[PDB]
Amino acid sequence: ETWWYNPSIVVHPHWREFDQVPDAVYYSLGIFIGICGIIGCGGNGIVIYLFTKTKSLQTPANMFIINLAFSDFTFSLVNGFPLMTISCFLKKWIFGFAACKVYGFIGGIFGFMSIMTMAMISIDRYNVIGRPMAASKKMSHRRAFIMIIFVWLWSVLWAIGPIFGWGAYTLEGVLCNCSFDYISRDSTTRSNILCMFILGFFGPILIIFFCYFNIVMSVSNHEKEMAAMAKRLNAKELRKAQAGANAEMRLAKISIVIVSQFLLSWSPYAVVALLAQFGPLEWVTPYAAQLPVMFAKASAIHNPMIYSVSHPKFREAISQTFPWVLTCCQFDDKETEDDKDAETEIPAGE
Ligand SMILES: *C/C=C(C)/C=C/C=C(C)/C=C/C1=C(C)CCCC1(C)C
Ligand SMILES: CCCCCCCCO[C@@H]1O[C@H](CO)[C@@H](O)[C@H](O)[C@H]1O
Repeated sequence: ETWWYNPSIVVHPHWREFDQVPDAVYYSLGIFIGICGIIGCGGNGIVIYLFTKTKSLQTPANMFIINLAFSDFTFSLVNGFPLMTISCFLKKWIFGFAACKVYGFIGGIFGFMSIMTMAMISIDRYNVIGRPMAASKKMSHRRAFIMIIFVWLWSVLWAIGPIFGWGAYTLEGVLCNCSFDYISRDSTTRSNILCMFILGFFGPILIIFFCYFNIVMSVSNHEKEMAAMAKRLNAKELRKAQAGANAEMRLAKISIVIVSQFLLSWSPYAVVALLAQFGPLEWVTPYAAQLPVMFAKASAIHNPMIYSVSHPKFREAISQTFPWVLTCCQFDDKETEDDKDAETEIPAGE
């Protein structure tokens, strides 16, 4: 009678008026997300393993990185295999409503968690690079720990709504994965959506911009400052300080790329969702929603690869532990030089 009926979840009428996408599409979708499961869990596992165990990567701020990897690891695990991948190969989410809720809720909770964690990372960047060298402040375990606690509370807060009726996680697109209902336009649903977008998304974004734009509108504040202290009878020991700023700067740059990655990955889907809740629902087709959600889902598998091609200490560790990964990205000692000088302290003028 129908090719979309789910005896465990009521499919919104909107996704029911369409025809059922070809088998090949379901199979590809399954294989696709499954491979995000592998790369995602694999790569984030590696960052969690190496960062918690390498001596070099032992500073408080790195906790954010670990927190981000835990976030992306779980996203990739829960959102790929087996909940979605298996659903695809059968062309039906066979894991019932509760699974669906857990799935959608986990997806939202860690998507909110990866940007907010990046926000905390953008803050650390601002304290070490965004403020004047004289006031430069490094991350402390105390601060860091409190910050991630905020991250977790925050993330759960803006994602748990649909768990209590203030919105809802249900099926979308080809009905083989779960998400938050962006179709239904009632007061309740719409407020939760507005909350998700503004508190969950725009929020950490402001923190990010305010921190990076603050690091940019300080490159010169630092440019001058570097000189004033430079000619300040500061011996060749000035090089040390310089290397440190380079080293930190590089990390700050990294931060921005992963943030860019996040935004480029989610914004599309975000947009398609808003059209469905505020614009021509007739646009949000099976593929209009599906394809942009896959692009979003894979977001949680990028940071680890970004780190492996631009994070020196991390790249060092990999060469020393799972060095096979660094094949096409060969390691070398020169990549760690700026970190060497930045810490090779000088004994009383030396
Ligand atoms: C298949 C994965 C799903 C359905 C993910 C659910 C994710 C959320 C509810 C994410 C919320 C958002 C962000 C983390 C940033 C971009 C904009 C939002 C509000 C859609
Ligand atoms: C890419 C995400 C950026 C996270 C920034 C990681 C912050 C680590 O920055 C680290 O600070 C240490 C000071 O205790 C320095 O010794 C390290 O060289 C520097 O890489």
